Amino acid sequence: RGSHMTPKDDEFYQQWQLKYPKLILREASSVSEELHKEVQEAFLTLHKHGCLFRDLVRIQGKDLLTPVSRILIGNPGCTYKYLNTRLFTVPWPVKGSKHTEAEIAAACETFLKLNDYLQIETIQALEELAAKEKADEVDIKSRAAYNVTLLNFMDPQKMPYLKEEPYFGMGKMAVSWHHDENLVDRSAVAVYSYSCEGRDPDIWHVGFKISWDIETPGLAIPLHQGDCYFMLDDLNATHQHCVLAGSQPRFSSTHRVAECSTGTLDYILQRCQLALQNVCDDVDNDDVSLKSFEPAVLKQGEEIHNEVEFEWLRQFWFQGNRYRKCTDWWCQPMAQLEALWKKMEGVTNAVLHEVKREGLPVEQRNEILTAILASLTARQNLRREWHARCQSRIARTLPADQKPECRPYWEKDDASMPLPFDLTDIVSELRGQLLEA
Ligand SMILES: O=C(O)CNC(=O)C(=O)O
Ligand code: NI
Repeated sequence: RGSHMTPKDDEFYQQWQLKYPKLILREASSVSEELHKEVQEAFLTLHKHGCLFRDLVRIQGKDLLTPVSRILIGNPGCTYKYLNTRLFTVPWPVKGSKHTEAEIAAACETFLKLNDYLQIETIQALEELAAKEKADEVDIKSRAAYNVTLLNFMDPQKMPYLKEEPYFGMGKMAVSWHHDENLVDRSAVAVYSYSCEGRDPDIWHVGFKISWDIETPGLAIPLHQGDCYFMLDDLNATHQHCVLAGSQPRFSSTHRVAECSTGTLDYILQRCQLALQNVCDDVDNDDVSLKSFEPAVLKQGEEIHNEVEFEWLRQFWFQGNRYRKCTDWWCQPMAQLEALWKKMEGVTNAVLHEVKREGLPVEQRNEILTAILASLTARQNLRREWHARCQSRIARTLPADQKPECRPYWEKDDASMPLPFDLTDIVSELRGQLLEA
């Protein structure tokens, strides 16, 4: 009989200490009045401005719209990827940084100082966690250094299509069992929970279970207005969590140390520069000339081409143009990444021209093909996929406000583009060439 425990159970606290000690609870009374007020107003102000969107994610080969509406706020340039969906931050006024609106801007600043507070609290609890055990400081710091927060909202009246928690009888899930993805290893998660206005169905909870385990009773922690909780250290790997919906509207701010080593603007721009190092860059025009046809440089060039195409452009435009409502931060850089990408289409075309010329001895030609074939095939496949993902029956359900675009995309007739969008014919011919005997 799979069951769960709440504070009403005799064994709840002992079971908390024994099998969920890296979960920590900070009651609303630990956070100042003024911060509570400011943070709640910020939630209401972002909601009023319609800044929260259910995400069209992908899970086990299926297109699925998250019951919760969400918004990512964090360090300018930074991204958070989950369920094959890359969220772009609406930026908060971090040091040394004209893109958002008055009220919206104010709300970001507010979640910034909320971030400062939780980070200090996270550091305290981690120091205490280390002090308990055995009965570096830089590790701690880095594992409390929240660079983003994913805000969640749900009005169970307006979103009643909630699944039943299937293992412990926790009732309705606002967010189903999961691990938070794309997180720096052993990094903490801090959560401020704002409700309006077995377990009490009417009240929001966060649920926890041990991974692989539905025999250990799950824990259901009641959240009220301003209660925060923290997942410390490896809790997020060793356990799964969910959100059990109550009956009133509720928000949360989930601060994370996103693992953005390949997930920031500066990083992708640097990779684009790396790739274009192989092109004569005296002038910006269509006659792309390449400096080298060394297998490794061409492989890299085509790989980066794929990276900016599908991890940045197609992602951004698939959700888009939707965070344009809250900010114009990404307009210019996404245009730039597209200009850099269009050049890479020029580069690919120049590689194809080089393989397709008379003088090239068969041996070097085959070198080139082998270096670029994996990338071009991944290009065709990821293009089919994204194009389908933009045209699914549920993408088309979304308002024009959030209509997914399949950009960049062009027809055959389009003279402005050197290569067709569909590479089936090209990839087929390269395969045949490599098979030539
Ligand atoms: O909203 C909460 O309390 C918990 N949030 C999540 O688990 C999440 O969005 O990943
Ligand atoms: Ni989560």
